[PDB]
Amino acid sequence: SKKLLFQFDTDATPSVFDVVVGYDGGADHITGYGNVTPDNVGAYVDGTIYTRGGKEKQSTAIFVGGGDMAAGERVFEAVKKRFFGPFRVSCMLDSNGSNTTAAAGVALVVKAAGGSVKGKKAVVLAGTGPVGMRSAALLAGEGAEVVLCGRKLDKAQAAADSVNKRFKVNVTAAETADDASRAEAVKGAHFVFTAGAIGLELLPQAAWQNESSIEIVADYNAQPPLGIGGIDATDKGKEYGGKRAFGALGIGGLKLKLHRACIAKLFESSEGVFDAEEIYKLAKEMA
Amino acid sequence: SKKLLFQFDTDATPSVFDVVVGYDGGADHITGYGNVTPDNVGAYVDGTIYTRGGKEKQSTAIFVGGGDMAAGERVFEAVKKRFFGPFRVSCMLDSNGSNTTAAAGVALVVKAAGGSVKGKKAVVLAGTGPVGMRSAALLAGEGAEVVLCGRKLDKAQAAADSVNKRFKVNVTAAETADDASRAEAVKGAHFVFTAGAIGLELLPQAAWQNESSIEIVADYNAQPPLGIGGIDATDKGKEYGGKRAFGALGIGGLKLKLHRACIAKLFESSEGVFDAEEIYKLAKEMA
Amino acid sequence: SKKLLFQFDTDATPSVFDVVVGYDGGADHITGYGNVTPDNVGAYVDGTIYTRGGKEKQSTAIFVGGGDMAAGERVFEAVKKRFFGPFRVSCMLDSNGSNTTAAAGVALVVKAAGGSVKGKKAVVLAGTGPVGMRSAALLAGEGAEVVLCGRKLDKAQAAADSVNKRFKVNVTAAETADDASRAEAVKGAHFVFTAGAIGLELLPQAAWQNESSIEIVADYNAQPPLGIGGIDATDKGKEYGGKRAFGALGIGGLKLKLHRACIAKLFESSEGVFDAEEIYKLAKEMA
Ligand SMILES: NC(=O)c1ccc[n+]([C@@H]2O[C@H](COP(=O)([O-])OP(=O)(O)OC[C@H]3O[C@@H](n4cnc5c(N)ncnc54)[C@H](OP(=O)(O)O)[C@@H]3O)[C@@H](O)[C@H]2O)c1
Ligand SMILES: NC(=O)c1ccc[n+]([C@@H]2O[C@H](COP(=O)([O-])OP(=O)(O)OC[C@H]3O[C@@H](n4cnc5c(N)ncnc54)[C@H](OP(=O)(O)O)[C@@H]3O)[C@@H](O)[C@H]2O)c1
Ligand SMILES: NC(=O)c1ccc[n+]([C@@H]2O[C@H](COP(=O)([O-])OP(=O)(O)OC[C@H]3O[C@@H](n4cnc5c(N)ncnc54)[C@H](OP(=O)(O)O)[C@@H]3O)[C@@H](O)[C@H]2O)c1
Repeated sequence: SKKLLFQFDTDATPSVFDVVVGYDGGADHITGYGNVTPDNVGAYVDGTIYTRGGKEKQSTAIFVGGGDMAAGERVFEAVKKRFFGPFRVSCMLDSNGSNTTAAAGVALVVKAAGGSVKGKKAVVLAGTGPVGMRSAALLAGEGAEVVLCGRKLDKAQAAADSVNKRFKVNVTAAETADDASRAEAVKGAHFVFTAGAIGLELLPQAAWQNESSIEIVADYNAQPPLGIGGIDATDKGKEYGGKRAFGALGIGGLKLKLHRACIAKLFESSEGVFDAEEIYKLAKEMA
Repeated sequence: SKKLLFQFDTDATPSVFDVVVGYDGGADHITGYGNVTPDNVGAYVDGTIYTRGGKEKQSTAIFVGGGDMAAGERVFEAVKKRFFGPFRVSCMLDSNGSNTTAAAGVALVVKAAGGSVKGKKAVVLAGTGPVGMRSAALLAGEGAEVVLCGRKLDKAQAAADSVNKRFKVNVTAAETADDASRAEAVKGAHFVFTAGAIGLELLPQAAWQNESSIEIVADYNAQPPLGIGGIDATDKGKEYGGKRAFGALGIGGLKLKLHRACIAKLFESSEGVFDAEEIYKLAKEMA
Repeated sequence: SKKLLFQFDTDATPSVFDVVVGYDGGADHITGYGNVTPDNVGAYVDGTIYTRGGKEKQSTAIFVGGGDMAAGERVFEAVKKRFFGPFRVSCMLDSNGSNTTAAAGVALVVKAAGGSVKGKKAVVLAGTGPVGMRSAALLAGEGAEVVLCGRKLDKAQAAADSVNKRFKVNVTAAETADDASRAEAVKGAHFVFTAGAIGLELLPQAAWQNESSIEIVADYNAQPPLGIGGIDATDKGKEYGGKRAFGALGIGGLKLKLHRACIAKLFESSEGVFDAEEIYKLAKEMA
C-alpha cells in the first residue's frame, strides 16, 4: 500500500515547510487540511481508521501542525480520543517545528555534557515560547534544575505551571526584564539556552564567558543579532575557552534529520504517538 | 501518463475516506476540491477534458462525493452536461457512500437468494433515504416486487416516484408509522432490508424469525441498536433457522472492495459513467 | 529527491488545467494553494527555500497562476523578492495561460516568416489585454515595428507604456474605435494578430485577404465568431492565396506542449525564472 500522510493544520492553509519535510521523510502522498479544530477532526480520523486493515493500517498516518501550539495540542488530543480498540494509526504533533527543534537542541547539549545533566542548574532565557517551554520540559525530565525566565514574572510563571502540569516536573520561573537581570540569572548555571524570538540578542559574550560554572551554551535564534553573542549559527560543539557552543543552524541540521526520521517511523507501526517525549527519545539516538 | 483523479466534494473540505480508497483503487494522484456546486464545477471539468488527448485521456478521471446525495446528484449532472463530443473522461458518483453501499447490499442478497429474485417480494423499511432508495431501484431492476416504507405515506410515495422516474421501474409505497405496522408490512415478503437512520431498531427478532416466507434479511445500520434485532453487524450470510442475515459491517466489507475496484475501472477508458446501475453490475461480479 | 511543485493560484481554488499539465511536465507531486496574495506568499516561499540543500534544492519549484494577470504579477514579484543569495528555487508565471499562449503564437508566426521579422510591421488588434500585450512585447523583441490597437487611445497607450517599461522596447499605440479604423490600421502591415475578448470578430475576411502586404495572420479567439474571418480555428499555417493563417486551436496545440516542457525545466536548476522572455525562448526551440 502507498504511504499516505494526512496533514491537519490549525491555520487557514497547511504549512509548506511541513509538506516538503514530510515527503523527504518517506510519505508517498500527503493530503493536507487547514482550519482543523477539535470539533471537525473526528470525521477526518474516521477516514483513516476504517479504510485499511491489519498491516495495511500502518501505511496511513496523521501529522498535526500549525503556528499555535496550544491549538495543535487540542486537535492532537481530539485525534487520540477518536481512536478506539484496534482502530488507530500512528500520529505526530510538531506545530511550527517546536517539538523537533527543542528535542534536537536538548539532545545535543545533553550529549556534549557527557550524557547526564542531573542535579545541574539550567537556565532558559526567554523561555516562555513553545521552544523554550518544550526545552525546559525535556531538561527537567533529565533531572536538571530549570529556571524559566522572561521579562515579566506572571507570564514566566504561567509557562512553568503549564510545563509542570503537562510533563509532571518542577520548573521554577524568574523575571528578567533587562540584559543585566539576564546576566545575573545565568550565574551559577551549568547550561544556558536562549529561546528568544527571531532576530534578538539575549546574552552577550561577557555575560557567559566569565561565569566559571557555564559548561555549554545553546541558541535557537538563527537570525542576527543572534541570541548568544560571540558564536556563529553553524557552531556545533565549538570550543570557546572552557564553554562549548551550539548555534541555531548546528541545531537545525539535526532537527531536519529528526523530523524526517519521525515521519518514516509513523509508517512502521499503526500505534506510534509522537509528541515531545517520544521525539526526544529518537533525538538522543540520532544526536 | 500518471492516473490523475479529481475529487469534487459538496462539503466544505474533501472526504478523507474517499481519498484513501481512491489511492488503494490505483490512482497515482488525487486532487480534491470542497464547496463544489453545479455552477463552479464546469470550469474544473474543462481542465480535465482539454489537457490530454487520444489514449492519454483515459488516465484522467472524476469522482463526485460529499454528505448530501441530492447535492451530489446535481453536481454529477453538471459534470456530464459539460462533456462535448470526444471531450470527456470517466466519472463516478458516491456521495456518503450511498451507491457503493446499496450496490453491495443488494448484490449480496441476490447472490445468496440463488442469483434471481424475479417476481419475489422485497420490503425496504425506512427506505426513504439515499440508501433505501437506491436499494429499491436495484431490486426493482432485478425484477423483484418492491414496497418502500416510511412513517408517512406522503414522503414514501415521493421517494418511490423519484426512484421510478430515474430508474424506469415500478416501486410501490406504504406507510408504517409504528412497530406494529412495520411487523405487519413484512408478512409474505421473501427479502427484507432495513435502511433506517443510524442508531435505530426497525425490525425486532420477533418480527422476522417467525415469518416463513422470509428467506434473507439485510441491515445497513451499524450502530447499536441495529436495524434488525437478533444479528451481529458482522453477519454476512449467517444462518438463523432457515434464514440468512447480512449485517451492516458484513455488507461494508464488500462495499470497500467494490469502491476500490470502481476507481480502477475509471482509468480503463475515458467514457465510463459509474452511478448506481454500473456500480451494481460490478458488485455482482465481485460478491 | 522527489520533484515537488508548489502551485500558488490567486483565485479561490487552484486551476485544474495547471495541475494536469504540471504532472505531464514531470512533477512528482503538486501542492496547490488558492487565495494567494503578495502578503501571504512569503511564508509559503520560506517553506521551499529552507527545507532542502545542495543538489536537492532544484527538486522544488514554484508556479504562479490564476485568472487575473495583474494579481499574478504581484504575487510573482513578491516571490522573487523573498529569495536572497543561494536561497531560491526556479519559478514560473502563467496566469490564465497568458504567457504560454502569446509565446506559442509569436513563435509560430516568426518561424513561418522564415525565422526573422526584423524591420517589418506587425499590428496587434485589441492588444490591450494580457495576451495582446505579451504578444506585442515578444514581437518588438524580435525587432518588428509594433502597433498596439484598442477602442480608446488612453487605454491603448497605457498598455504600450506598460510593455515598453517592462521589456524595454518601443511599441506604439493607436486608437481603432470601429470596423473602419481597424481595417485602415492593417493596411501596409506584414503581420496581423487579433487578441480580442472571447467570441468577437475583429478582422473581417475582406479586411485582410485583399491587402498584398500581409503575409501571415494569427488569432487567439477560439469561440465563433472568430477574431479573424475566413479562417478555421484549427488552421496552423494553412494557405489562403498568397497568405498563411494560424487559428486559436492551432496555436493552442503548441501552447500545451510548451507549458509541459517549461515545468520540466524548473527542476533542472534552482535559478530559473520563467516569465514571457524565457518561455518564448523555449517556444522557438519547439515550434
Ligand atoms: N528553523 C526552525 O525549524 C525553527 C522552528 C521553531 C523555532 N525556531 C526558532 O527558535 C526560537 C524560538 O521560537 P519560539 O517560537 O519559541 O519563540 P517566540 O514565541 O517567538 O518568542 C520567545 C520569547 O521571546 C521573548 N521576547 C520576544 N521579544 C522580546 C524582546 N524584544 N526582548 C526580550 N524577550 C523578547 C518572549 O518572552 P517574554 O515575553 O516572556 O519575555 C517570547 O515568549 C526562534 O528564534 C525561532 O526562530 C526555529
Ligand atoms: N458505512 C457506510 O459506508 C454507509 C454509507 C451510507 C449509509 N450508511 C448507513 O446506512 C443507513 C442508511 O443511510 P441513509 O443516509 O439512507 O439514511 P437516512 O436518510 O439518515 O435515514 C433513512 C430514513 O430513516 C427514517 N427514520 C428517521 N428517524 C426515524 C425514526 N425515529 N423512526 C423510524 N424511521 C426513522 C426516515 O424515513 P421516514 O421519515 O420516511 O420514516 C429516513 O428517510 C444509515 O444507518 C447509515 O448510517 C452507511
Ligand atoms: N486557450 C488558452 O489557453 C487561452 C488563454 C488565454 C487567453 N485566450 C484567448 O485569447 C484571447 C485574448 O485573451 P485576453 O485575456 O488578453 O483578452 P481580454 O483581456 O478578455 O480582452 C482583450 C481586449 O479585447 C477588447 N475588447 C473587449 N470587448 C470588445 C468589444 N466588444 N469590441 C471590441 N474589442 C473588445 C479590449 O480592448 P479595448 O478595450 O482596448 O478595446 C480588451 O482589452 C481571448 O479570446 C481568450 O479567450 C486563450
